[PDB]
Amino acid sequence: GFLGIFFTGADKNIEKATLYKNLIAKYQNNHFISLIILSALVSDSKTPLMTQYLVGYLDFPSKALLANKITELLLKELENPDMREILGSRLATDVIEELETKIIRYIHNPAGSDIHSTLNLWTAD
Amino acid sequence: KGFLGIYGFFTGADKNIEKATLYKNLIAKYQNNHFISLIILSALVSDSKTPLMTQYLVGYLDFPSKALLANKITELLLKELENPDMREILGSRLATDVIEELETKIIRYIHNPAGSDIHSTLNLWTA
Amino acid sequence: GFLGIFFTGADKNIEKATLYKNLIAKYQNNHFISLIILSALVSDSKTPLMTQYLVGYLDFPSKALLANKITELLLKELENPDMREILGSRLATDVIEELETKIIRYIHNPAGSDIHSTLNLWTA
Amino acid sequence: KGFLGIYGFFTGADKNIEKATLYKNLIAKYQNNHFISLIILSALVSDSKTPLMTQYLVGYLDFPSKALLANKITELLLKELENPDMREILGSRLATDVIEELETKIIRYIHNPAGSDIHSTLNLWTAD
Ligand SMILES: [Mg+2]
Ligand SMILES: [Mg+2]
Ligand SMILES: [Mg+2]
Ligand SMILES: [Mg+2]
Ligand code: NA
Ligand code: NA
Ligand code: NA
Ligand SMILES: [Zn+2]
Ligand SMILES: [Zn+2]
Ligand SMILES: [Zn+2]
Ligand SMILES: [Zn+2]
Repeated sequence: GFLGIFFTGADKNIEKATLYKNLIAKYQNNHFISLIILSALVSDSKTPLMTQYLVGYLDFPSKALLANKITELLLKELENPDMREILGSRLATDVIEELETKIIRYIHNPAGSDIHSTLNLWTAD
Repeated sequence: KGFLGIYGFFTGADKNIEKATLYKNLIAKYQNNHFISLIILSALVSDSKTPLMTQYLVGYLDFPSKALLANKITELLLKELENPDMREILGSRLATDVIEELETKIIRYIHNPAGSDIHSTLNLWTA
Repeated sequence: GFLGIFFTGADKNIEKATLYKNLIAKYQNNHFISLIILSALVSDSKTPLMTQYLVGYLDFPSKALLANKITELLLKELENPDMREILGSRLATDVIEELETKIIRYIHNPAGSDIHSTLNLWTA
Repeated sequence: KGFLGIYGFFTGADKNIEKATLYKNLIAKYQNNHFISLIILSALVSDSKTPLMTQYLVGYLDFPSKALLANKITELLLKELENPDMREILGSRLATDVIEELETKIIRYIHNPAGSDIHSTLNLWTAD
């Protein structure tokens, strides 16, 4: 299991590493939001060393193969255990890309987004 | 429970046959190559002009949705591309951009086959 | 007449004209990124009215001749010292065709398809 | 440092001798028609199987790259085709699709000369 699910604290970068770490901590027990945050981190162009660490740590040959597996888990999360109720009219591809983009824009511009109001919409408890 | 078979039979039905013709002719043309044939499938799925053919493939390949199917094809493409088989042909570029370029070049070819010669582009990948 | 660097939106109701305009205003400092947005706008088929206005406004006999000039300026901009430093052996024809495709993703679906972080890579 | 002043003296760089022979025979026949001369030059440059002859042409014509050479040929192609003296033979078709089909018809002939009569295709642009 190349994913098999954490904490890096490894030569990390500026504010952005702290903002990501705090987001991961609050939604650590949420598995859909965790992958969404990870996917935004991997897609984040301003986290190259953290991404390369995760690609190596998870035994993946490259970033694109890691990003592909995360998107895959994301779609299988949205395959109606619960959030088909929350999916509704929207397709899973735009919702994923909507959530990831909102996180990256929050990491880049934290003063401009209430990412908690966006993320806890997908909390089941 | 094999989701991706390499030998199979594509549907024969009402698929807006003019563009369905272009796809089937290129798949048959490059059925020799494993990577190139995989690229043609990707362009077909991403193409919004073929909602009948993909939904058949989505159902035929036991995938719950079109997204989960294109994700598997993209995964297989990166494996043959990023992991070295055609990596000697892959140069300074990233395996993502070359696929999204071949996918785009095919879709634009299917949409206007007289404005783009797709054959010589796909011939660039030997074997 | 020939191209050189007055364009205020369009006549009809399309909101995608607004997305193009704000990307243009933000990246006005960079010469290369503006042409990329222009070539992508012209290549965009959801913007036929704005494109036809630019064809006549820049006095070009056709759309193909207009897109041909922008591609020419793009390839030469990538030949300039600073941009050719960002080059890094990547093929000019493809990086332009990729950048074109990727902003049209943000044009059709701005809710996703992170765009600023993408072309912030081409800043300095 | 001029750009695309038509003139002969082309080298036919090195290997791919048969394809170079097919290209020269076409270039030699239609050398008095400017439009077809650039259509053949377009297909030659675009041809993935003439990399040595193209790189010479790029360097010889003092162009920074192959893509910048192909762009200049396309410009003169559309310039000559649409406006001055080919709107007549062009008629109602679109110039871009006409260039690429002629481009593709030449390349398809060069790769397999037995399956195409490129003379009949290219002769529709003589006798203005
Ligand atoms: Mg990243
Ligand atoms: Mg489709
Ligand atoms: Mg347009
Ligand atoms: Mg060539
Ligand atoms: Na924080
Ligand atoms: Na937080
Ligand atoms: Na601030
Ligand atoms: Zn980092
Ligand atoms: Zn269909
Ligand atoms: Zn418009
Ligand atoms: Zn050669």
